[PDB]
Amino acid sequence: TEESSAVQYFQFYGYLSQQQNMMQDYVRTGTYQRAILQNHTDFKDKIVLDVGCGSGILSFFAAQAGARKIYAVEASTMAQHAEVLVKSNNLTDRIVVIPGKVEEVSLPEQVDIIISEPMGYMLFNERMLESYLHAKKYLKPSGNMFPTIGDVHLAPFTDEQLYMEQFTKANFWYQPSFHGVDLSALRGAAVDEYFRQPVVDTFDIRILMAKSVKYTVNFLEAKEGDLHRIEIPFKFHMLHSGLVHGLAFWFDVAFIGSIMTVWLSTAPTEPLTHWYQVRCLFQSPLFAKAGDTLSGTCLLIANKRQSYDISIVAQVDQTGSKSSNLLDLKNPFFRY
Amino acid sequence: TEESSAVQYFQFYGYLSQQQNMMQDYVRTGTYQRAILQNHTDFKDKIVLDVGCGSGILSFFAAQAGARKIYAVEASTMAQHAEVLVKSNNLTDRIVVIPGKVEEVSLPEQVDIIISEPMGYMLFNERMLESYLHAKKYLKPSGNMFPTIGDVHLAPFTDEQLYMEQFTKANFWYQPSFHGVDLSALRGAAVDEYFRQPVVDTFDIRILMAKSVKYTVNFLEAKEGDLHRIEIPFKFHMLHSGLVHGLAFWFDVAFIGSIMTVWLSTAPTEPLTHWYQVRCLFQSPLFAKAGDTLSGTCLLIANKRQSYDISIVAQVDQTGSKSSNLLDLKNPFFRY
Amino acid sequence: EESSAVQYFQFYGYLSQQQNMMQDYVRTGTYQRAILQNHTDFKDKIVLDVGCGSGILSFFAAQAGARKIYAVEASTMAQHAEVLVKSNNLTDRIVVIPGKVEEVSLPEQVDIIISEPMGYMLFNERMLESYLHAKKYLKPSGNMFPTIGDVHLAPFTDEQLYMEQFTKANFWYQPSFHGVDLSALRGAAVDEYFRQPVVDTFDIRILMAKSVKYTVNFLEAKEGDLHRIEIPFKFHMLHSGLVHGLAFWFDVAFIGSIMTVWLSTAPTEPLTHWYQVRCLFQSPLFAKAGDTLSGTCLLIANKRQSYDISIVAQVDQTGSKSSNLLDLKNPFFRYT
Amino acid sequence: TEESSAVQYFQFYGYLSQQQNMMQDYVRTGTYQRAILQNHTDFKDKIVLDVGCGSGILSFFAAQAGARKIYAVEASTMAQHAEVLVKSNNLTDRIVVIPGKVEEVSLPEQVDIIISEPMGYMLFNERMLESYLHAKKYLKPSGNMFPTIGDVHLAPFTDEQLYMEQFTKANFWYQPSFHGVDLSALRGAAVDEYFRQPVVDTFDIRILMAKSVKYTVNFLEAKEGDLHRIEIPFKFHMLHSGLVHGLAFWFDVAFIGSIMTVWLSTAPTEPLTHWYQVRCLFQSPLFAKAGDTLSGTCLLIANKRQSYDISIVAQVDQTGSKSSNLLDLKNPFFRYT
Ligand SMILES: Nc1ncnc2c1ncn2[C@@H]1O[C@H](CSCCNCc2cccc(Br)c2)[C@@H](O)[C@H]1O
Ligand SMILES: Nc1ncnc2c1ncn2[C@@H]1O[C@H](CSCCNCc2cccc(Br)c2)[C@@H](O)[C@H]1O
Ligand SMILES: Nc1ncnc2c1ncn2[C@@H]1O[C@H](CSCCNCc2cccc(Br)c2)[C@@H](O)[C@H]1O
Ligand SMILES: Nc1ncnc2c1ncn2[C@@H]1O[C@H](CSCCNCc2cccc(Br)c2)[C@@H](O)[C@H]1O
Repeated sequence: TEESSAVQYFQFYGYLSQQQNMMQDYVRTGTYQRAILQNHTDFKDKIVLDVGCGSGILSFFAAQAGARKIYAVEASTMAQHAEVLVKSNNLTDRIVVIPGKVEEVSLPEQVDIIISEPMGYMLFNERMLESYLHAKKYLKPSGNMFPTIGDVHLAPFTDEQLYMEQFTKANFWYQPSFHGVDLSALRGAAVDEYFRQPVVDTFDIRILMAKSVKYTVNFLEAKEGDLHRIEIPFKFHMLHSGLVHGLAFWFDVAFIGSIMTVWLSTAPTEPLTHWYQVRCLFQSPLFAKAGDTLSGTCLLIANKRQSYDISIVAQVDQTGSKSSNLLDLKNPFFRY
Repeated sequence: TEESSAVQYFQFYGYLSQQQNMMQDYVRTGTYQRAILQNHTDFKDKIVLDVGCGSGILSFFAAQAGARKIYAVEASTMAQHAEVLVKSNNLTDRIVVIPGKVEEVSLPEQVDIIISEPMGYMLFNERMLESYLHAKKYLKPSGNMFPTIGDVHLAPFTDEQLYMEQFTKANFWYQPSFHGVDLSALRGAAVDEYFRQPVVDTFDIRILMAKSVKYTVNFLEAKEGDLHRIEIPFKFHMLHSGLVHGLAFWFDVAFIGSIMTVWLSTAPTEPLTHWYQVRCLFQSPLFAKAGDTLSGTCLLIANKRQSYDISIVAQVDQTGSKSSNLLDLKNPFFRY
Repeated sequence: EESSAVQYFQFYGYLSQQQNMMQDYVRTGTYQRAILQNHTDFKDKIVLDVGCGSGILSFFAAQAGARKIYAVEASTMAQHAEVLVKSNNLTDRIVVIPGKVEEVSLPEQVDIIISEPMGYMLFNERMLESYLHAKKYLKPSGNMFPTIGDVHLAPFTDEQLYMEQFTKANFWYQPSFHGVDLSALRGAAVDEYFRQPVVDTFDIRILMAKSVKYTVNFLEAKEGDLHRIEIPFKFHMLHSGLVHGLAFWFDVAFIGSIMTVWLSTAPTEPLTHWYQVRCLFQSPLFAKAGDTLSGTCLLIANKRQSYDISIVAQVDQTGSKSSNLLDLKNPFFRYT
Repeated sequence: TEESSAVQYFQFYGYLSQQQNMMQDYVRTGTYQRAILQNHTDFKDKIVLDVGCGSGILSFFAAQAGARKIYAVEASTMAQHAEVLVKSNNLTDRIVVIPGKVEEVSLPEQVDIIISEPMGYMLFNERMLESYLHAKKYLKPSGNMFPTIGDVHLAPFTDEQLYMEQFTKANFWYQPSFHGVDLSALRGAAVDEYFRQPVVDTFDIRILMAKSVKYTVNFLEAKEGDLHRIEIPFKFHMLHSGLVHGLAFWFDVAFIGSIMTVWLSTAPTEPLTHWYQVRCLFQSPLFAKAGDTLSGTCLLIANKRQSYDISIVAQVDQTGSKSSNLLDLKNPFFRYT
């Protein structure tokens, strides 16, 4: 099941329209260019590896900041288009497009710095951070990585409207006489399938019932295998009383340069990006009072479809009110 | 039990506050006075039986119309108060209060006309109509009854907000860990109990999806036993497409006098009364298209709680989509 | 009495009532805290749950480690309780016994009795008597949860609440209501309104003196002690003004081996569905700050599972007195 | 690429949400129920094969019409759910759910009638009509197919905004300094990529410039291989003057029973369905006068991705002006907005 979804993934990224959609996100493109250009000393006369370069934009940023040689690896057919852009911008002596997967190609040389845009939904979808970490085999002993660190933020939320939307969709299968047919036997199954879907969109920050818990991956130290099973303990101190309908996820990445640390944030308090935010709904919400603690674990298991199985166990400590939920990030509901 | 329900019923009607609340309904009181006074020749020098007179207001209307003798039968303690008002209004020679049930008291004389206010929610609640029909044992052959007829109007409606309200209430019992306790096994029962509740309130007529079907009871012709089982067939021609969440009920009564026929209407196209309107919800709504026929039966079976067990079977004939519902008219949801 | 008892148990047969009581977080949360934080009183013990309803308290006792819990319920709700015991897989530890605690058979004396027997003013519905009756199954070292109950009384000033009674009763003070002179009933209407205890909450500023506390020790009290409750009071007025009546609230204490947990319905505490109760004087009494208001509140158990309330109060320094009779079975729910 | 394509396809159809989305389409479900119930004589005490039954709704309709035995074949995981419903509606004696592809499973008995919903975009997308026709090896000689026939309708359209959209979108690349990068060299490629996408949406019928040309497939007569290469000649009698930007496509299917013929239509003159309509743009527009003829061919080549490559050649006969396009139906642009 891994090979087929990998084929579909790279076919999806072979399209210029996807490159345009991602490049038109000005937060992404502008933050990356700021991180690279304001840290020009991390690129001046340096060797760069651009992992999953796509159309090559990050490599062009590296060249703008003064890089001597940039190896831009790309496994999709977009590599060819990148080469076209390298020629038409007269950067053939500085940007070397290397077609293929970063786990299989040969570089002639170790690099001073690795740059990439490997973030997916919840920072981890598409599992490309594993390729980003794998590329560290080419990194000189004290080399740098752009982005350097990644923070996933989790926070309980209340949203009755979203819960009722999904619950009603599931309740379609509560009908006992749909065109004279009893569907009710499948209702449970339907509910399960509907609540396994993470909800990808934005929201007002006032739905957040507690301060976010932060889980940090240091890309300078993380190993690829570390991303196969990600265990995130959490303990929220509730600031508002009400129903917890689930957990909201967003992420920031930090480019820790020798001049400046530049943050790319997809937080709901920041301008919207094409990453949006992700929300895992409980099949049944948990009541809590302000001052209570909501504690548990979010376990992300990498699956062979370049996504994650999400398991959220969360309990209100004061009453012992527990919730266990399973989700699949490969079937997200693009609500917006 | 029947005895205990009757005890509670008459204790409820012993309170002056209930008399005030019913009498402050200007549609009820004003329409009754209009029907009696504009048909004064049906009362001039006549013999009147007031069934369940309460404080006696209808007996006073009959006296204003010139009734020679009015027997005002009341089983609650309110009978005493009626006598006070008879004495303080100097009508001791024309209004005779008779305490007790009309089924058990003895009147000295056959009456020219019976007047009563026997209508409950859906016109049938409290089963007082039976007592009303029973009073015909005292009616002269040329006698009349005010009200003379009663029309029950049914009409399919769409109200997603009401359905969502009741469903959300029932969803409390879907919790797997309410204070660590699994309630979900009762959810079905919960849903049933919530959708057995008739919803007593008013609504905009724009929620009605077909012209009303009318079921008429002729109080002059009807016998008491007829009200033990009431079958109301219906075949609506759907005027709008969408979800039928249930059936709405209201009623009219006609005082068919000699001079004039006067109508008392509780329809949603009419000024609101304390009867409001009554809606019966379906646990699963029925999708219908304009031009379809929604056919079925409403069955009222008299129970020992001075009320009716209601069965409503409806189906969209084009698709065979069917809905069977039970409603306990002894547990209404007053939505205001 | 039977006609009221059957209606009482029919009322308590509905899942909506159980849900409304369970959703009161003060009630359910305080019971769970008291049982769990006194787990040494429950670990491996025999427990009797008097009037278990849906069984929630029995589940709390099982969570604390009870070896066997007998949960007795007289309404049809007992059936649902059984469903919850099977679905939570506690049949070997929780035995649901349908019927009244005075009539069912327990196979074993219990280590501790738990119950939620509190009504309005702590005594309404008379279930405390059943609670005390259950002591026939208590071992000589047995404990009661709740262990004690304090009823608090305090004089209040509310000119507008007093005004409302006459504004409502003055409906009857009309010489031509549709041509009928209603005035002769005005006095009765007034009396009827003043005989209603007023169930709602209020600002603690309306209290004119520190409360007087009357305590029932459930470990020592006998059933017949609750048939006639005499509460003398001598308030030392902290403010000058008119006293329109007495305000009532209550607390109960669970006195466990580890700690004592209080459940309070005081107006200084968060609102519960018990609210607070206010009994007006027919005529207010003027008191200066520093005067003493002395008198007696006599609660007499009646045949409708409630109490007749006789209140006699006087300002000692002036001799002004007021005497008032109320029926707690017909309270006026004023909260909106 | 059949392996990845088909595993993705069946995983897509394993979801109850997709089944519900198809069932809630009242045109689809209602028309199928009408065609089966109003032709009860074709099902009463009959043997029925349901091809790709999904949750089994069509098998339940056939049961409503009195079918003696119904084999419901489903290749996705939805078969499990189908089985559940068969048990929960007390029809295990009459409906047998067979999990697996209709080309690979073994039906013990020859059937009197085959029912299915194999239609995709342009009636041919997802290539399930091939499985529907392959199922005829289980059909009795006098048997029937529900649906019986299928008409694909082509019609020239004018949509200036739609045509200009492609160049507006591709012109993102026609920038000499996008964050300091000259993207211009890719603009042309972008254009090509946009023009290879059939546009799935609806439109007002007034953009249609001529009566549709209809290509009929008769499922009772057609062979599976007939759908590997579909050549649709067209000559349109232009009813309006203007610039033709491409061809619009929709389809109907007809259930031809003993009692009645029932039509399920996805035409733009009919209420919208989840099939919408499909529009393929020419590379360059062609001016045509009303009374001119627009002639050419739409050649559908079945490809390995359970879809079709669409080759379209058109010319205004009275002027000789011509245009063409080659589109990939596996990657349509969902424009419904
Ligand atoms: N092993 C590999 N070797 C070489 N290249 C590889 C490898 N894996 C992947 N790639 C290439 O990197 C690129 C994907 S990462 C972009 C991640 N942002 C997604 C995104 C989601 C939501 C909003 C926004 Br806004 C952006 C593609 O070009 C892909 O083909
Ligand atoms: N067998 C009997 N013999 C003698 N009297 C009897 C007997 N049964 C009953 N009554 C008396 O008739 C009266 C009840 S009918 C009023 C029905 N409208 C209700 C109502 C509902 C919603 C809105 C509005 Br506005 C009014 C009471 O006084 C009652 O004590
Ligand atoms: N002799 C008996 N034997 C067995 N069970 C019995 C017996 N008497 C009663 N019960 C059961 O106990 C339960 C009633 S107590 C709830 C008292 N809170 C009321 C209340 C009022 C205001 C606010 C809030 Br908040 C709660 C019912 O389930 C009832 O059926
Ligand atoms: N060889 C096979 N053997 C057995 N079953 C098979 C086989 N191939 C597929 N199937 C099953 O047939 C079903 C097809 S979906 C109905 C096709 N309309 C789509 C559609 C598109 C736009 C709008 C709307 Br409205 C509906 C799926 O369940 C699929 O799993």
